[PDB]
Amino acid sequence: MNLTELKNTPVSELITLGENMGLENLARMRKQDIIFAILKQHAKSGEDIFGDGVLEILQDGFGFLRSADSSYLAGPDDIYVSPSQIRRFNLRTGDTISGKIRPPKEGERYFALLKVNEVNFDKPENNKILFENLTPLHANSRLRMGSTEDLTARVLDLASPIGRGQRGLIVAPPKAGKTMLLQNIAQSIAYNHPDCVLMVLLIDERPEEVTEMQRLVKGEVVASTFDEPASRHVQVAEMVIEKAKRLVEHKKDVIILLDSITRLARAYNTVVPAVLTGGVDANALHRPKRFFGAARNVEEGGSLTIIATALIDTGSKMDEVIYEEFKGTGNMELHLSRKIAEKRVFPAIDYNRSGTRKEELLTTQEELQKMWILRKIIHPMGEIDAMEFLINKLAMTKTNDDFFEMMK
Amino acid sequence: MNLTELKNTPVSELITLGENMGLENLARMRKQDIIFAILKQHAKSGEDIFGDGVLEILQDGFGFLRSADSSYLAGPDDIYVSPSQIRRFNLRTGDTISGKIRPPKEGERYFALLKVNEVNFDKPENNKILFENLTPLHANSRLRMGSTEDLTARVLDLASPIGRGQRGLIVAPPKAGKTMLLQNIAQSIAYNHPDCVLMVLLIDERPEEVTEMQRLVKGEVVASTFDEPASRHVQVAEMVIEKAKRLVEHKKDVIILLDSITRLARAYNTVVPALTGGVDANALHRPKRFFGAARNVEEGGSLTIIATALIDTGSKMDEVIYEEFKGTGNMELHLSRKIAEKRVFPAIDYNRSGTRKEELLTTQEELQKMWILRKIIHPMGEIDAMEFLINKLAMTKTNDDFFEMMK
Repeated sequence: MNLTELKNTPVSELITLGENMGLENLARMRKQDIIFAILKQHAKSGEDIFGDGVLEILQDGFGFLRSADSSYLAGPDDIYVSPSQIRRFNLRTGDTISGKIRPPKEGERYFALLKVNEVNFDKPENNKILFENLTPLHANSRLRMGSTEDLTARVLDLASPIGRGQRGLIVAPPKAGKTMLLQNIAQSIAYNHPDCVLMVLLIDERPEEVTEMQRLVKGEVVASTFDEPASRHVQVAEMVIEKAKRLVEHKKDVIILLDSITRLARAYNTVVPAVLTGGVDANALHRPKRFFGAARNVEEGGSLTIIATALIDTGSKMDEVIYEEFKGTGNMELHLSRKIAEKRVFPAIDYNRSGTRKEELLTTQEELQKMWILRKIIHPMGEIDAMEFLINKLAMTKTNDDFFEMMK
Repeated sequence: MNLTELKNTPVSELITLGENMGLENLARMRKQDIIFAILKQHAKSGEDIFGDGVLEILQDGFGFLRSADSSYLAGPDDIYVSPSQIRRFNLRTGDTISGKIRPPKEGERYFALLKVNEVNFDKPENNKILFENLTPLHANSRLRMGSTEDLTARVLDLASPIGRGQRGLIVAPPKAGKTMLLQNIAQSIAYNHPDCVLMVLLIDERPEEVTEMQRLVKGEVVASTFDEPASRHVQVAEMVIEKAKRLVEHKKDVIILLDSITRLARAYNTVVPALTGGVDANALHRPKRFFGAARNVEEGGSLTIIATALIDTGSKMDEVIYEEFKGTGNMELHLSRKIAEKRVFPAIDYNRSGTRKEELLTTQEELQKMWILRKIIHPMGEIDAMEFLINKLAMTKTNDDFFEMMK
């Protein structure tokens, strides 16, 4: 029928749909093979089968539209794209392609891209590269964040203002509420900034954790699991980052929530051809540094913002090295405290250690001053005292109300 | 059309430019690829293709004139330079070369240097190497630094004078406005010292930070970013210093502002054939070489370098690196997080800054005047001392302060 919509339907529903086309039980096949079976069998109707996907040009010259719902895991129901088709449109990997598709003829292995309708959500023949846009100081247009969840959005909004195009780093030790923190931001963004394109990208995740994130986030959730090869971790991050740059080349504001730059860097360490610094090849740290390095606010419009957690206190040398190597790359950083989290104060933020560069570019003169006053007062305070002090006081109400009335 | 004018034009403009020449749309290719296309299609006529670049001579004997607007990153529209050209003119890497360029003959990859017009800004057949020029202190001939921004420059000017030839170290903890300082310093060099060649070298930087600087400096701003490799950090750096020597080699005053000598040092540490805290003794050699180059050249010209040394990064190596540079310098500016945390902006902790042979950079009148100031702040603590200096400077400018304030 319509490719994307099929892959978005529960397996069971697909099997019944499959049986009901006289296709003998294939309940024991992978969702994907089923989808393929259902396409090939529903090739009694020219002009119907639509297809969409993100393009990965393989070096032979041809590519594949791959789908975001399998976290771009190459599969039988990917859609071949011809080298000519790539040259006629100036296609480039990362490109989001829609159109019509056609069953393989005698001798092929894949449905093929028959007609290009949309490229990047724009006219297939209508755009200059990420690599050449002037990178202003990620900070003109803020992204602000009566419940308790809002407590995080709110503590966060005082410690570490994020702006369209920030390169943020959440430094988190284990069991320090980093996921909730991430989800809180994903929620904050969906609800406050629908205009921004949201992608959450999960690197070496526990499978169940994926389905959870997958269910809360309004936006693209691509993940790979500790199940899968480093290659596969690398595949996922590469495809995402590229789609990302295409969207930006169109003046869109994309946002990537990267869970675990550090795990990504672990991947590149084992996929990159072998100078050691504590386990990690220096040469490896390149591609990651690239990935984060892309975050930027574009002068001609659009924004690529990236927030990535960096794991710490895991008692692994390499995790520690990777952190040190990113120290300074970012322009917003938010520290989580094991201490605060051992004690159960939840937004677990180290206000004294977090903050962003060029805040003045992301706040009003009124806001900063107010922030600066709050800061004067939290400096001497201890990690834990500092969070509690800020919550009990935020507990009064909202954010402006907080201060305006606190001044008595 | 004109290579370098071609390099200094905005992509969109180059796009509309190439499209006119009936070039089928290129927006999707790299600034340098677009430039090459535009150059290729401009294959007719023949005497209207001029090139310039800094020369990099690879060991195989040949070289490329590489472009400063790319921070000398090997790319397509690099110009090929032949051994025979290298040898007929006794060219050396660093050498800034101008002339006509010809497209690639079929089988070739690059436009080629057709005719050498100018070398290092001089007649191609017109200099003793930097490495054998007498190296005075440079205490001689000073580089001095109405509105509130001069407060920085004027504090700098009393705390730690800089001379044509200084080998200054700026010691900077994080968030102590070490960048503003640099930008201040550069602005002060452009307005006051237009005659001196200004080179701003950014080592391991954030892209956005690069484009800021590139937009304030009046001079050459060469930068590698953190997405590039150690090799590239090293490259940019080594290409910069050489271009500086060849220019001192012609009696010019050159000032390099080096943001993080310490990053440069990280670069060398990974790139160098393989410890004291993660850092191999052997690596620092070149960094020191680079820093070591600063000098007032007796036979004319001078190479001055001011570099930041990052500190309090909680990184062992950053720490050992600063260690290894102590005493290599002849001016230092210390920045203090304290003064910073309290929103004072100059940062400089007076009592720990200073330059050597001040007497050579300062008339006897002024020297004494500074000694008194010094006697007075000495007991004061950091914060105090800056705040004291900023109120008392805020009343006026340079000389016109001391006079009256004394009675």
